[PDB]
Amino acid sequence: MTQAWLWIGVISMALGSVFFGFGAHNAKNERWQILYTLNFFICLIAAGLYLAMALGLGVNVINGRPTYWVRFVDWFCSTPLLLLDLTFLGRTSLPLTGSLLGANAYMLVTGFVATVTPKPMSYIWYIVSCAAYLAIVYLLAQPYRIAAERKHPRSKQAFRTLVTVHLVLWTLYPIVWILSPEGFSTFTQGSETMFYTLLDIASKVGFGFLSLNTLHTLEQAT
Amino acid sequence: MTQAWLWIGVISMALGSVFFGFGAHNAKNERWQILYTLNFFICLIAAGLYLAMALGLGVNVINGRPTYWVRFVDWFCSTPLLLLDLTFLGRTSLPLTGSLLGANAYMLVTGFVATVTPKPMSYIWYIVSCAAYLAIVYLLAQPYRIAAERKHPRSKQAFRTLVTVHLVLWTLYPIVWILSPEGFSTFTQGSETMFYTLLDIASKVGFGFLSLNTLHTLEQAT
Amino acid sequence: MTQAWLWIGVISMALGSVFFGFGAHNAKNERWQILYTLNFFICLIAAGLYLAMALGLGVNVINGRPTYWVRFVDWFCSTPLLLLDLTFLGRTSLPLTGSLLGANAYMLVTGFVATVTPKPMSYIWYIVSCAAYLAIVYLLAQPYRIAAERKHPRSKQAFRTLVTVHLVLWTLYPIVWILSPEGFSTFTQGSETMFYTLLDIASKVGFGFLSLNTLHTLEQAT
Ligand SMILES: *C/C=C(C)/C=C/C=C(C)/C=C/C1=C(C)CCCC1(C)C
Ligand SMILES: *C/C=C(C)/C=C/C=C(C)/C=C/C1=C(C)CCCC1(C)C
Ligand SMILES: *C/C=C(C)/C=C/C=C(C)/C=C/C1=C(C)CCCC1(C)C
Ligand SMILES: CCCCCCCCO[C@@H]1O[C@H](CO)[C@@H](O)[C@H](O)[C@H]1O
Ligand SMILES: CCCCCCCCO[C@@H]1O[C@H](CO)[C@@H](O)[C@H](O)[C@H]1O
Ligand SMILES: CCCCCCCCO[C@@H]1O[C@H](CO)[C@@H](O)[C@H](O)[C@H]1O
Repeated sequence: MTQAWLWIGVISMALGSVFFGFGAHNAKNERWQILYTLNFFICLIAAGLYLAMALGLGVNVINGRPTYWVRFVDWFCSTPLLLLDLTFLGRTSLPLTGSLLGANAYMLVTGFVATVTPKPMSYIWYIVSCAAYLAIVYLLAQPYRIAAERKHPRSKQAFRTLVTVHLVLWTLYPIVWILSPEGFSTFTQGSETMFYTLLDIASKVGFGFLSLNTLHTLEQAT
Repeated sequence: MTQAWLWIGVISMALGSVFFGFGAHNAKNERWQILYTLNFFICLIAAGLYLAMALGLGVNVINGRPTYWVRFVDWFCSTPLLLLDLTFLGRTSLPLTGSLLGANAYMLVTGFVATVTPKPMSYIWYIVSCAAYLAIVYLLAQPYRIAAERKHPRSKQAFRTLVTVHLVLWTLYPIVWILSPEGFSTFTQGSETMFYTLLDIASKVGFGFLSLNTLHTLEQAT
Repeated sequence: MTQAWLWIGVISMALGSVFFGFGAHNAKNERWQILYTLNFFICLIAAGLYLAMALGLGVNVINGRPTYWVRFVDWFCSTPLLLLDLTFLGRTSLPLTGSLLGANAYMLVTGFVATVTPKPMSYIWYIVSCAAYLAIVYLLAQPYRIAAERKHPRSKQAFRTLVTVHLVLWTLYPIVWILSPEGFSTFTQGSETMFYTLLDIASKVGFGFLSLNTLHTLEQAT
């Protein structure tokens, strides 16, 4: 169960890395090159991480439960790249882009603290990390989306789709966590491993696909 | 004593974060947005750090003394943001800005090594970190200030005030350290906790105030 | 043996830091300032690292062998600066520069995992890190060199020399590793310490010299 989905994550993220790799090598202009290059490293960072977890690295029993703490070094490096996708397609302001990366790092560090601390101390840091996530939710739903649509007037549904898909996918991460043994213990590690694996595929490979087709939409409108 | 000042640091840095938060949301132009956004994350990074120390996280007895090593992850992330304040208002050269951030990181890493090593080994790394600090002192007192005044001819006292306040506040940090149990043991942890707390408020909330009024001075001169 | 070469590395990297330090202070224009500043921090990062290893810090027996794991925090911070040298002289595209730094960090993290893991698990992460290095080899031998020569038409041998010297020097690092106790145990720690020390001098002090004379060549061609 756990080992199966770890290897599935390796192969899918590897397969993803090859796809974005060749797109970067055969890139149209520089904007396509940047977009293929970002998504490539998002998947390669994920592919090596799942390689480490599949080989039993980065997992240690904490509070009496096998915990893959190394997932947080994946996300700390890959999730800012995923947000750069949004700000790159959107041509976002420097202070608003910095706020998204800063808020993301805050959410992940405090999430790590919640992950490695026992109950009920972890519940405090869970609320701190969710509050940081709800801040990103506002930043993407209001100032980021509004600024991006004004800069891309005849392609507004694209940025509405971008924000929504990112929001619905990322919202499941704190739901899996609080339902995992980290919270109410509704399911065990095997189900937790499959959830994160398929989420990661959706939010990296899947969202990588959505960003490429978004650049196409913004460019076919010119 | 120690717990009181830890919570005071939480509340003040939280109160600071709200102030810079609303200024960023209601920002004048982009330069005010960047300045409010920087100082917001400086305080939010500090607010979560004091939240962790107040909850007993990030403190471990080393060399026979309770040591808040996690203070160094605060400073490593927040102090470069404080220096960006100076370089942003100053419109500093890229190589001089990089030198300030590079020298700052050097000072903090070697300071961490001095913090977590026993005497007299720590004294070596203290001298290494102070030497890096004296390098920043030169960079801010001579090339940074000179370049900034030339770019802002009718607002030279502002940059003189900026450099001086930053220098006098940051100079107290190595003084508290060497007087703390890390050095001559002139005072205990409770006094050490109050010093760093009020220093952090001065150098983050206080210096955040000074940077906003500096941008106002530079802009009212146009 | 080990202690002698550690102190030699301290003094040489210190002597290097002074040379690039004064060149930065007396810099011609900003491009010379950036180049002197980069190489200065490359050597200063190396000088403090060798200071820590010479003082016995950052070395711990793993898998039954004294391992200087702290070498990897040197390289993780200094090697991207060395690659910036190449991209700065070359005026490289943003996506190609990001790919070089991303691939470099990948190689070093997975190399660290190979360093701190036992055999034969380490052999997997060695192959993963070498594959990342061979990717950088392609990036520097084909797209980086081609793009740089087009931007500098009458100075093509300079970029051929830059890429070659970087490639031949960096290729020896995985050779020393696999021949060290980390691999076939062909030599002991003393010889391993001398190799890395003289490699670091070549790839930081030596390559710093080559980059300055390269900027001179590119500029005397104008
Ligand atoms: C590719 C990996 C991705 C997109 C990871 C995203 C992770 C999150 C959105 C984390 C969410 C969490 C919270 C907001 C609550 C605390 C627990 C976390 C860290 C799972
Ligand atoms: C908001 C936090 C700030 C502004 C922290 C500043 C910290 C320093 C200036 C550190 C100074 C130190 C030395 C220069 C000597 C070694 C001990 C240190 C790290 C306290
Ligand atoms: C100044 C330090 C430098 C230039 C270090 C360079 C290090 C490498 C090129 C590392 C190479 C390695 C491999 C590619 C295989 C795995 C073992 C390593 C990390 C030594
Ligand atoms: C993860 C390491 C990078 C952190 C700093 C990112 C700086 C981003 O900078 C911003 O990027 C946007 C597109 O990404 C552009 O639209 C903005 O003009 C630019 O200012
Ligand atoms: C902490 C992560 C950021 C590190 C890299 C900072 C790069 C700064 O870059 C510099 O910024 C200055 C203002 O800040 C500008 O005046 C300069 O033109 C710009 O080159
Ligand atoms: C190690 C911290 C910095 C990582 C981000 C580096 C961003 C580099 O950015 C690139 O730099 C090149 C020269 O270096 C320039 O030729 C490119 O125009 C520029 O886009």
